Amino acid sequence: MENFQKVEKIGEGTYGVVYKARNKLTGEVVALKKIRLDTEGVPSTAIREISLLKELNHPNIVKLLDVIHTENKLYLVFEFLHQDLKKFMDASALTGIPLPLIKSYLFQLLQGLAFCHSHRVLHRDLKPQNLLINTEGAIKLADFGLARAFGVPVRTYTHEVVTLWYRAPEILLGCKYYSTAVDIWSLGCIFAEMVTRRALFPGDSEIDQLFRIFRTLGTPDEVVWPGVTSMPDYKPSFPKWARQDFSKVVPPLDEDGRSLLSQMLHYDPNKRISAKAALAHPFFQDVTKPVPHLRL
Ligand SMILES: Cc1c(-c2ccnc(/N=C3\C=CC(N4CCNCC4)=CC3)n2)sc(=O)n1C
Repeated sequence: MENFQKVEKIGEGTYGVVYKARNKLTGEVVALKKIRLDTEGVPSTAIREISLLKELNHPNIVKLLDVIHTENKLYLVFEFLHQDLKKFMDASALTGIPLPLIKSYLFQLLQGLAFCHSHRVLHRDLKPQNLLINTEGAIKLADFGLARAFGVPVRTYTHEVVTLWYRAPEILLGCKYYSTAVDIWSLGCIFAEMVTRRALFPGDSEIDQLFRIFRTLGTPDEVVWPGVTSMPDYKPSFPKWARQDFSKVVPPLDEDGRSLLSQMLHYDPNKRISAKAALAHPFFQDVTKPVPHLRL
């Protein structure tokens, strides 16, 4: 809109392009998301779906400040946070993020997710790029509720590929009515990634993604994942790999963290820990809120 001066492109929200922008009236600087319209103006369904998001406010959810549906168009105006977790991970790769700060971030996000999930909202696409951090030690969920309202192309507008690395295996095997558990999976993968400084399952197509998972956790079967063999894209011809021990997967994480993670990465989404229950895990008995060394 004319109310906003674009200061810089900071991202893509797979549907939309996101800009740092300055409110010409209120001086506030904001993240401005302009949603790519199916051109099929804006489905009215989608509008009332985004409306609900304006009320889903939490210290660990990036605050949706306004939705602007005017003339053709749909813009989302969020509070601006000064970087994503991906850049901090990148910046931290040589020394590794301190464990107490890993823990604070995991904790905080579990609080975000516990809140969302308690309102039957799923993120569905958690990744380091959709997690935003500030200088005070907050970490916040972003870029969600978008994906319910419209369906997103994989090549998107910007021609960059969609990241699969954080996809739960039920989604990959073709389930439609998957659950809050998908986000716990994605968060486990990020958790591992913060701890190791390497992505856990950096697949580059759906089957590579799924076989990377199989390789580390074992090919799923009916013993560990009752029902798995009736899922839409499950093939009896999947290679049958044996499970790694987690001690190989995320050294040198301590037994509590490792145990937490293995429950976040349970194949069966029903045996996968919830966000609420994860908060009560012994790993957070010594949880603190440290200050990050940022590079703004
Ligand atoms: C980036 C973003 C949103 C957003 C919301 C609030 N703050 C921010 N802040 C930044 C997000 C990204 C960013 N980058 C800095 C350099 N390139 C990597 C990403 C700098 C700032 N983004 S909302 C959404 O859908 N997306 C994709």
